[PDB]
Amino acid sequence: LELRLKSPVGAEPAVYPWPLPVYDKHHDAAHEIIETIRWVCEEIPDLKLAMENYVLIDYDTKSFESMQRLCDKYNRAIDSIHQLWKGTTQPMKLNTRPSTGLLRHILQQVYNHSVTDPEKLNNYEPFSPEVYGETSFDLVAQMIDEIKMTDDDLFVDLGSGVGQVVLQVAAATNCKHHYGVEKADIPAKYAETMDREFRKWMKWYGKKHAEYTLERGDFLSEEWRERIANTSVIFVNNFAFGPEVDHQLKERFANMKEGGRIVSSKPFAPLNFRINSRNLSDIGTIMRVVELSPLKGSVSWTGKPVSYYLHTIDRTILENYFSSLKNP
Ligand SMILES: C[S@@+](CC[C@H](N)C(=O)[O-])C[C@H]1O[C@@H](n2cnc3c(N)ncnc32)[C@H](O)[C@@H]1O
Repeated sequence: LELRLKSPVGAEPAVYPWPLPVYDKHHDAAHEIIETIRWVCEEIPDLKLAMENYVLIDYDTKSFESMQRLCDKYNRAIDSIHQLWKGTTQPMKLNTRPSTGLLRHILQQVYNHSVTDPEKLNNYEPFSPEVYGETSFDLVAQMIDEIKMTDDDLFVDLGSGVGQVVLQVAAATNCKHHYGVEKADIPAKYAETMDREFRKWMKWYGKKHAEYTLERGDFLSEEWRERIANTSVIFVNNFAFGPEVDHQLKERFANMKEGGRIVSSKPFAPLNFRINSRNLSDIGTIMRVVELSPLKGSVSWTGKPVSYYLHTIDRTILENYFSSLKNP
C-alpha cells in the first residue's frame, strides 16, 4: 500500500508508504504531501487553476482513501498539464531557482527524509566545539539578501552540520562553488543523505541549484589553511567554538584577500576596535566588523534578539594607521 505524487517535470514520482510516517511533533508525511501539492501549484498556474475544482478540504490526514483521492486529483491534473505542454502552451522554465517560499518547503522535506533520528544530533560532548545548533532558515535568508554574491565568489560553511545552510545558499545564489565541512560523524553522516535527497527533490520540482560539496573534515587542518585563504565568503556559527578555536580561525582569516567576508554568530574582533600601538597584531587591524540587523521578533535563549556579524577584510584600515604615523 502507498501514495504517489508525480513530478511536474517527469522525474520519478515520489512514493509514500502507508500509514504515513511522523517526523516530529509538528511535522508528518501527510502534511508534507499536502504542502508539496500546494507548492507545485505555485510553480504552475494552470495546475493551481485545476486544483481549485471541488477540493473543498474533504480530506483528512487519517484516511488512506481520502489522501489517495487528493494525490490522484493532483496526479490527473499533472497529466493534463503535461499534455498541455505537448500542445502550444509553453513548458515551465527548467533552469530557474526556487522562490524563497518553495525553498523553505524543500529544505523542510529534505531534512525530514534525511535526519531520521533528530535526537542523535544532541549526542555531542557538551561544553565543546562539537556543540550542535542550527541557524534558522530566515537568518540564512537574511545573509543571502544582505551579503550579495556572484559567480566570482566561493562560499564555505565551516562546521556545516547536516549541511542545510550550504544547501539553502547553493539554491539561492550563483557562486562558483559552495562547500560545507563538518567534523562530527553523526551530522556528517546525515549530510550524505541530505545531499542525495536535496539533489533528488530539486530535480523533482525542476529547480536549479549552484555547485556545492558537503565534506567530512576538520577545518583546522593543514589542507584547510589554504582553502580558507581562497574563500571569499565564509559562514561560521562559532557561538560555542570557544577562545582557542576562534583564535585559530583568526590566524587563518588573516590570509584572506581584500573584500573577503565572514559572517558569524560571535564576532572575531571588537566592534569598537581602535587601532593603536598595542594592538598591531590584532585581526581587527585588517577588517571591518558590523552587526547585522536583527530580524523583527527573534528572541534567542539570552532573551535578546539573535545576532550575527559581518566581517570584511579591509587592509586599508592598517595602511592608514601607518600613514597617520608618518605625520602629524
Ligand atoms: C552550531 S553547529 C553548525 C550548524 C550549521 N552550520 C548551521 O549553521 O546551522 C557547529 C558545527 O561545528 C562543527 N565543528 C567544530 N569544530 C570543527 C572543526 N574543527 N572542523 C569541522 N567542523 C567543526 C561541529 O561538529 C558542529 O556541528
